Amino acid sequence: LEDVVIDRNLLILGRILGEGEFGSVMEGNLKQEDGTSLKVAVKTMNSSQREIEEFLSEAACMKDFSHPNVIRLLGVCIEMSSQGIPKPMVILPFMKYGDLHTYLLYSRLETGPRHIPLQTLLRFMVDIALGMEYLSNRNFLHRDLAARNCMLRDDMTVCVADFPVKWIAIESLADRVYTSKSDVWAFGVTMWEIATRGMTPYPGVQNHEMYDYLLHGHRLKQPEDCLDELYEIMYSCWRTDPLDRPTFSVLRLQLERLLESLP
Ligand SMILES: CCCCNc1ncc(C(=O)NC2CCN(CCCF)CC2)c(N[C@H]2CC[C@H](O)CC2)n1
Repeated sequence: LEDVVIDRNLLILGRILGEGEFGSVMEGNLKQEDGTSLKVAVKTMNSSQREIEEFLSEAACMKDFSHPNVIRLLGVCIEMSSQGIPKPMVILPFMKYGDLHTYLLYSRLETGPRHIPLQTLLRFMVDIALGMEYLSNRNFLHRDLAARNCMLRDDMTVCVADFPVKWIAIESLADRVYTSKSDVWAFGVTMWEIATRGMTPYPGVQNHEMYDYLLHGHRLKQPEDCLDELYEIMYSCWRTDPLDRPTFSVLRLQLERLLESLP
């Protein structure tokens, strides 16, 4: 696990981009092998070796993945400054359009991007499935899929990243069992988020009420002018039993099929 480490001296920090988990997300430049520097994103933190490990364990696993619709890892870095304290860093690639959730809301404004049509909205769904199909076929659970954690690439392509009660599958709220079908649930609500153009899920119902809300058979409503075929797709990701839920490998094609049927 030494191919992924990059010397700190090859990196400079910039402005704070957002606030992520137990750390800060800032901008910076990374000197590459070929001279050129690159705009990147860095996740900075300590709780003994218990927050260091859980932070550098996503990195050690996420690292050797390859997919266009899954965010890639450019390197991890270790600061060790001032008081005799090591602090770690995760070089992530820069996205000049932020995450999909925020970009969805901006579309609603004049200064924001244009009214996003269905094909573009449906396209984003195809991208997330592709990446979620990838991590599925190689036995990785995301455990936190949401348009908040789906950045937008400059080619208007979506990628999955940042490895929330309204997004937990019903069985995972109880049996503490997160599986690849618990992801299928989350991808269904993320499909709702996108169709609404940024609405907080389950309006009216509150976070604690959610378990009883699901155990009685209440799922998300069909949004305004969301197609029938599209809602029955995201509804199918929600069936009470995990094994009756379709998979990422099937969701993608039905989505890819639906997009073609439009002008
Ligand atoms: C954390 C996993 C991905 C990290 N890569 C990454 N790249 C880019 C950004 C980013 O903010 N780009 C902004 C700057 C460009 N836009 C302004 C245009 C006009 F100036 C707005 C968005 C980013 N912000 C994270 C920060 C943590 C948050 O929780 C998710 C998003 N993160």
